[PDB]
Amino acid sequence: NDFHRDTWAEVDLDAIYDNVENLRRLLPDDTHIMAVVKANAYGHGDVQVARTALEAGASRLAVAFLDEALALREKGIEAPILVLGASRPADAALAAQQRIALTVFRSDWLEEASALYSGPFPIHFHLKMDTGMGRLGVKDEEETKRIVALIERHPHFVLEGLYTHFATADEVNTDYFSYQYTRFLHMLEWLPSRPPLVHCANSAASLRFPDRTFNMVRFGIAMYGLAPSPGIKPLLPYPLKEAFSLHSRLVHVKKLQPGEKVSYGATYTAQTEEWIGTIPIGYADGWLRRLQHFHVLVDGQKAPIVGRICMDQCMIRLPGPLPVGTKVTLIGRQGDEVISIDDVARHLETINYEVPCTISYRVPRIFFRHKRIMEVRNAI
Amino acid sequence: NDFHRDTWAEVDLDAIYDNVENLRRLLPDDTHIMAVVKANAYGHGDVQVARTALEAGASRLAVAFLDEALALREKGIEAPILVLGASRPADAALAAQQRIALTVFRSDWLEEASALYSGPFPIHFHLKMDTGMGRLGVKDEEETKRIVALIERHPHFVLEGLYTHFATADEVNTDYFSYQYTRFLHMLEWLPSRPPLVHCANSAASLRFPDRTFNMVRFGIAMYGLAPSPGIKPLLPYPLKEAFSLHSRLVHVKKLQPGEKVSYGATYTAQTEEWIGTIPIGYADGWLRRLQHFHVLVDGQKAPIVGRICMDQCMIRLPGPLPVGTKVTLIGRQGDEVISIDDVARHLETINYEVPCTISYRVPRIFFRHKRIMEVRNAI
Ligand SMILES: Cc1ncc(COP(=O)(O)O)c(/C=N/[C@H](C)P(=O)(O)O)c1O
Ligand SMILES: Cc1ncc(COP(=O)(O)O)c(/C=N/[C@H](C)P(=O)(O)O)c1O
Repeated sequence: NDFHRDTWAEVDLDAIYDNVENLRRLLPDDTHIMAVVKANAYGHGDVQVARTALEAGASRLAVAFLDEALALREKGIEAPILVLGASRPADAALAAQQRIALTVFRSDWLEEASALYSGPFPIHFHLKMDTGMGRLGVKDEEETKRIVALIERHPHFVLEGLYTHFATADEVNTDYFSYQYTRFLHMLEWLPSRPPLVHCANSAASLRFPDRTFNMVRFGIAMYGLAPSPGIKPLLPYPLKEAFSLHSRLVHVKKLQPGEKVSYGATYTAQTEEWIGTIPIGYADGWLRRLQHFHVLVDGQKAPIVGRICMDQCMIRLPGPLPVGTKVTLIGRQGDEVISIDDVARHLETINYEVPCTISYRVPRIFFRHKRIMEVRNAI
Repeated sequence: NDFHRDTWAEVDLDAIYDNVENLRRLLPDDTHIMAVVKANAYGHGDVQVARTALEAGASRLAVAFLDEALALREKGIEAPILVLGASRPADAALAAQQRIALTVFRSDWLEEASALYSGPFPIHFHLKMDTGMGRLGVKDEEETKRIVALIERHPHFVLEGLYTHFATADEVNTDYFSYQYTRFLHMLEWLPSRPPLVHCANSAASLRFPDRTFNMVRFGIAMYGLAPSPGIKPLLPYPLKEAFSLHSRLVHVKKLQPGEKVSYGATYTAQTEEWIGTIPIGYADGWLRRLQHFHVLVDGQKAPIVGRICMDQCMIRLPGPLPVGTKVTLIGRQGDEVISIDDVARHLETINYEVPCTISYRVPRIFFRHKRIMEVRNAI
């Protein structure tokens, strides 16, 4: 694959392999690892990360909705995939044919699907309980038993799993976590029998309480080398390796005289004779306007973004005359300086999760494996 | 195509047609309209908008970088295309061969392109001047003459046009605007002969001063039915039709009891007996976390987004117990109420330009033309 703009993101698959393999070591051998690669693998490349995670010890994959699961199938992934979110009852037949497990949390969904499907492929369901997150999931005993009954009666409906999700597993204080875990324990007792897969842990819960994961963990954010939250950074068992980095290059360099203005609204004014550089990355690339008071790295040094950020490009103050084509690092390391996703996240006033997901389709992903380029993925 | 999740964007091509046709009527017969279609047509869909704009009176298209132009060419667009940003000297042959015009602003670029390209296709260049935007462009007299000379000197290099871009055309205060306009008229005198295409106006300048735009207008934001700024709004010659809308559907509804918490960090607590709905859209779709206290439309009413916004889902407080499947409008009209892109931008503390651009590849675009569904574009 090829690209024609000097702006690209690099995904270190070696880092991903290490993050997942260290988990495989940490957890009891009888506990499976389900790698969650929804949202195009948190913006890292769905199939590339999936292949890698499976190599390091993961046995299943998780995605947000049906289209994401179907896309993985079309790209050659044959491992089991669980759809974590909602789906259309009418699509049960397509999920069954492609061997995609579904999440179920209401009986009227199953009523509707029983009438539209009748073999020959079995559909594997994972019953979702709401133990305190308030998103999706059952909350009553009568509804839980109704769902199980409706699944029990249809010869092609199978209950493969049962799970819940934590809302504060990344908080040092474990009060709410404890309530949720205990509630899950109580709700499990409402089932006539234990299905083969019982899961509840995300990255934070599995890294902190490996022994309280039952038989399968849904490993996300940490797989990409990002800490669930800064609070538990010191509580992590093994060092995480960040996999994402973003780069660009100077396409224009010029010296301004005192008084000249830069960018939209003419917000910035040079005061001395200064060198301004232009890089081909803007907010349509996910480098949002709120980042106008942040900085990038040029020739091992910090350089401030100057003026307002544009849709496809932005300006920065240079230390002096640098050659056109000089590499600029938005996220990553250059010399002794470094800009991590958490730094960007702080500035955007969000969590690290949102940063790589916002780096758009417009930006090419270059995959590294064994310290060498494996492939380039240019969405457009 | 088709999608398997109930979240989708709607693009009204009839609105886009009208926005362009009105300008076509407002402008002189000699003046061309170059529809700016970069960033996937501001998140609206590149081919669909490019095609509609051409039908409405536009004669040319403008893109941000080479990959965007090649993408249009591969989807059957055969109209002229100008790359507004930078490109590599080594890609000049690719651009020539695909009939793509390139922006030039440095003499060393040409010196390099000359050594690499010898023929046989002619490459049309548009000389960018920097009048006070500080982004891209030539600033001095002898740099301009050196570029012109290098072009004149090459048998396959053609200077088809030259242009500038205004930094404050949307500002009521026209003082910096007139400075740039004056600077441009002056820099035009460094050229021996006035090229066939001279352009300078974006949506703001073309709609405000349609006669002082020379023979080509670069039309962007206004084509999508969005005002360049809130201040310019009552100065525009005709009403703009908003073309982008965003919808989803309730995939879960539940009644929470007081004290119960919702979403990450359990930052929302139900105080009364509230019905809570879960919709399948989140920050990985461009519906950023910052929109947490924003109001969406459900059954003709404003309903607040309660608790933290997740990667693929978020929660809202319902007026009452509505059935699963109920349409929720994030951007658009629901009977009596309307949420415009300007409303979302206000909450995100940004400009309308950024909003549709951020709605990701994950969200399908449904196109309407002649009041009928025309096409469904699903990126994954
Ligand atoms: C049901 C489920 N299991 C596992 C994970 C993996 O969690 P993590 O990346 O912290 O290890 C997630 C992540 N989701 C995002 C965090 P969101 O809720 O925003 O869709 C999840 O929703
Ligand atoms: C050179 C050039 N000409 C024309 C336009 C059309 O402008 P408009 O949408 O106001 O009609 C733009 C838009 N670009 C965004 C405004 P950015 O500069 O942020 O990439 C442009 O960059």
